[PDB]
Amino acid sequence: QKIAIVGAGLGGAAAATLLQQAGFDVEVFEQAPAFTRLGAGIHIGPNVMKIFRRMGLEQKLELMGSHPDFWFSRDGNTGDYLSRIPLGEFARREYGAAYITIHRGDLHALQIEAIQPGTVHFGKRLEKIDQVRLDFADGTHTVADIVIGADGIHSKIREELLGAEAPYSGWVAHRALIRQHADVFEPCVKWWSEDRHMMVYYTTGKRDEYYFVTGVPHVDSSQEEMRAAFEGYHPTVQKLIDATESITKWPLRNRNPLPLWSRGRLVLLGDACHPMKPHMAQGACMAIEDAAMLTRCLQETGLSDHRTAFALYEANRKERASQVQSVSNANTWLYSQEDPAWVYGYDLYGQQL
Ligand SMILES: Cc1cc2nc3c(=O)[nH]c(=O)nc-3n(C[C@H](O)[C@H](O)[C@H](O)COP(=O)(O)OP(=O)(O)OC[C@H]3O[C@@H](n4cnc5c(N)ncnc54)[C@H](O)[C@@H]3O)c2cc1C
Repeated sequence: QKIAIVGAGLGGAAAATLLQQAGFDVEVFEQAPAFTRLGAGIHIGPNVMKIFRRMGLEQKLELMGSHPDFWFSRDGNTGDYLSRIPLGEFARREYGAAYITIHRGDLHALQIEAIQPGTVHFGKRLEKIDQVRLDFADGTHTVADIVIGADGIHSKIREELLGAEAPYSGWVAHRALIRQHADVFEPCVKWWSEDRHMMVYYTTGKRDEYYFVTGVPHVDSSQEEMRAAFEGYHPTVQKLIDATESITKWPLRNRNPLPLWSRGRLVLLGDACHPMKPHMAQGACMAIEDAAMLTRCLQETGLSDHRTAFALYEANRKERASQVQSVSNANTWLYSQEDPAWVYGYDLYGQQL
């Protein structure tokens, strides 16, 4: 009995690792010709560190990541503190694991290196879908008993199931890494204004590398673009823009379709399953939660009963996914002094299936 995973992103690589460690036969097929360490940071909450704990990766991630004492929300124009969300040791004791911000590329490499060698295949772009046959752009094919669609917002699995999907992006994310101003650079801060924001944090425990990602109404960017976009923001933000060397700009969708969890022998996770706006910045975390829950369900039913496994998987994920959807719709996440326990203290492995 064979599982094929389409996409070796954070969601698909986590599923591969968890499913192989559960003793299942798994191969992963990734379209990219090569592996790239994304030059970006990422947030990993305690709820997902407990999943990395099951993989055996939690201790390594703690050594690599920055452990902010607080998440600060600050008014972009005034620098007023809108929220001082306690993390650090409090997070460790209250939620049962660390909150970290980490180099996304190095996390991603570590995650793929946890997969069994010789089971991850690059340059395998899925072009078409008892059993499931997968046809790849390079002319080869493979077969499996179930297929996991972890192929992101442009999922081919989703497209094969539902058709073409209607076509637009009126906002972007600027991303930059910064490597004199350390006294005013807090380890995890979100600067807000009425229609845009900048999220800033360190990528490592060394704190020698400081990352920002924005969301702004709207390839290589430039400092002139950043300055106009953030005209009026606090001196700290201007110093960040001034300290950049290279800035890139990424398009964000104005809308997303409704969740698709499974159909027949095909099951979906992460952005392929429940794409949504990155307001909360928990999408990768939700992808890894999907992988962990899906693994728990296939562990209950075995692969011979994939229909029950897929039903249990949707049943045990749809409410939490829907909560994240509605909070991210409000676009209020940590804007005020709120209790984040429902996200960070969530106990994925204690949930009765
Ligand atoms: C600005 C922005 C900031 C964010 N910040 C955070 C954060 O701080 N913390 C967090 O948890 N989340 C964050 N997210 C969300 C997160 O990036 C995504 O939710 C996450 O990447 C989804 O993971 P995934 O595995 O489902 O899909 P992806 O990461 O998109 O991976 C999909 C993989 O499948 C491959 N693939 C695609 N199509 C095919 C095909 N036909 N055939 C074969 N392979 C294919 C792809 O090349 C890719 O490698 C952010 C998102 C945005 C836009």
